[PDB]
Amino acid sequence: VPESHRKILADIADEVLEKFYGAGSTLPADGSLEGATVLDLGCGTGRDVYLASKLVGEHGKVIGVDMLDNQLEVARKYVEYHAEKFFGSPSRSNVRFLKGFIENLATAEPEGVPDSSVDIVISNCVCNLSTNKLALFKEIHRVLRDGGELYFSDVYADRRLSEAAQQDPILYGECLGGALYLEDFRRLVAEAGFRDVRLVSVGPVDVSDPQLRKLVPDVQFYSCTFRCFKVATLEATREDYGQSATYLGGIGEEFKLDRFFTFPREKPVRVDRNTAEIIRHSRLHQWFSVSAEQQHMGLFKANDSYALLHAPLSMQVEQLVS
Ligand SMILES: [Ca+2]
Repeated sequence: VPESHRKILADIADEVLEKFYGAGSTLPADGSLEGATVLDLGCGTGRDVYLASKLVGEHGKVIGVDMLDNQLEVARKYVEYHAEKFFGSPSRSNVRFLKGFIENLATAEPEGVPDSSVDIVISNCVCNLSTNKLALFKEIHRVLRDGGELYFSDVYADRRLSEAAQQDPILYGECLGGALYLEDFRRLVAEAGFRDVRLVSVGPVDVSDPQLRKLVPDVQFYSCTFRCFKVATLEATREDYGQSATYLGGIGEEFKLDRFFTFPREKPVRVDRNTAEIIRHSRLHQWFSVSAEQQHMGLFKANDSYALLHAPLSMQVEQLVS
């Protein structure tokens, strides 16, 4: 748990924490959250929604969605609690909890999530149980506004699982069975509209049980945090138009966009046009200066890991580990 969060977690109602299923949805840098609308897919008892509530402040909004009666009944009955503790009155809540399938957010209950309404969509380990991954990615792209982002963690594999592994119940329930090969992930998400997938962090996932392991003998699984911006001008490739971006301060000593780009306070960093556009069209614009497009110079090479920046996801994931 990030230090900045511990105090806020100490304030969240014990019953929310005690009954929360799963690991926490990781959040972008806290400062970047101010005033954002954030949606948590598979929100459970609301741990992450309530943490976001505080961080987005009273101008922001937070939405939780889940299909477990159950955990939502608990989420819903602590809204006032948390408005008082964060904003001084039972009546100033900026959260709501919706009941529904995450693959169809338009029909969730009491109200749907409309088109182009969310700045950040977060989730941890919801995809590999999903019934249609494409439909989930398309629904995310729908609810995001331009410049918004899916900032999420899930389990992926370094190769395509066999049919026998995809059918196994214990593998399925551990979010391994339904894991995509990273490259299949990248095509699928692009088919949904996300043309540029940025690696934030990766951890190994191990199958130690030798019976399970025999179904997936040499497969390497990873827990990957990716960020996928919805920005109309992104291309499939990472092109140099001569630009530089400069982090102006305000949300930390330095801003780490992904594993290739870190921006120190007031130091110009050369960027590809995709990165320049993400910065310009997302909420991040508020803390950056981005220089104007020159003439095209070819593929972007002005990064000390440029070869990896252009390589398949597999290769990026495997080296950030090694
Ligand atoms: Ca969750």
